[PDB]
Amino acid sequence: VEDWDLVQTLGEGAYGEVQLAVNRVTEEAVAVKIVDMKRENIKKEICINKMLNHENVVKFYGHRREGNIQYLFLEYCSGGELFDRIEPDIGMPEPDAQRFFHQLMAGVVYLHGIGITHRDIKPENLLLDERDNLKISDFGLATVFRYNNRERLLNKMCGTLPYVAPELLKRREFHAEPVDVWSCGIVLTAMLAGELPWDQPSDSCQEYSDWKEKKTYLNPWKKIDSAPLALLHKILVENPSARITIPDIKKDRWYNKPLKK
Ligand SMILES: Cc1n[nH]c(-c2nc3cc(C(C)C)ccc3[nH]2)c1C(=O)NC1CCN(C)CC1
Repeated sequence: VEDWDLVQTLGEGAYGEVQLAVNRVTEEAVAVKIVDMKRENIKKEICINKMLNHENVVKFYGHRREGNIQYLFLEYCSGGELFDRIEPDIGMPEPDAQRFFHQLMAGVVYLHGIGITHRDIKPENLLLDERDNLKISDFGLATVFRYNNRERLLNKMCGTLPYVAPELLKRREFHAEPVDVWSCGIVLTAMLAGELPWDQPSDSCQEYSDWKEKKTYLNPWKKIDSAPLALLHKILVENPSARITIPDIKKDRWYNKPLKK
């Protein structure tokens, strides 16, 4: 009634590889993430996962260790990665991007309300269930940034360069929440344009300098309608203190635009 055949490999998490596992008896499907502690940073992932319960967060069912092998038992999302819904050079229909973005923000508000920062928000880590509902996955790089109501600044560089905020390259210490916001902005750009705007947010990238100089007649920006673009102007702001926060994202005109049946 509860041993699982590992039916196929789904890919790799930040730590370990994920398999689709099917219950021989009940036919129930879960994802099993398999982490070779040999061939602590994983302990934290398990710890963080036990705090989480939200409809836009990949459910954690339990863990079992067998030798040097940690298994984490996670919600299977049969829709796969948001990454695979993004057409290269094209993006996806604006109403689809909006609903995904709304679902992203719900999950991120949730994390940040319990004091957790994800730190590697990108389409490969955003999963779709059978109803195309988005779930945030993979807490391998996640960390506590608020505890007993006191914030701590982050100092370690974590994340994926095209998605990372510029302060994380430029400051010894920085606030966790505007990092996650920025990376949500790069995801929205990807969804609406089917391309990433720069290799990293450095003045050393021409495309990044072009964005700061507001050359929005260039790609990817010219593919994006004026209303979402105006949101991206407020998310992709280099100084993290002047960057829009989630409460204000939720007030944004595109965010609230009716689009989708
Ligand atoms: C925890 C989880 N639940 N469901 C899926 C999943 N369901 C999936 C369903 C499919 C379908 C299209 C067969 C494909 C991948 C899927 N992943 C995963 C998972 O971690 N996938 C990782 C995410 C990172 N990637 C870098 C590698 C893969």
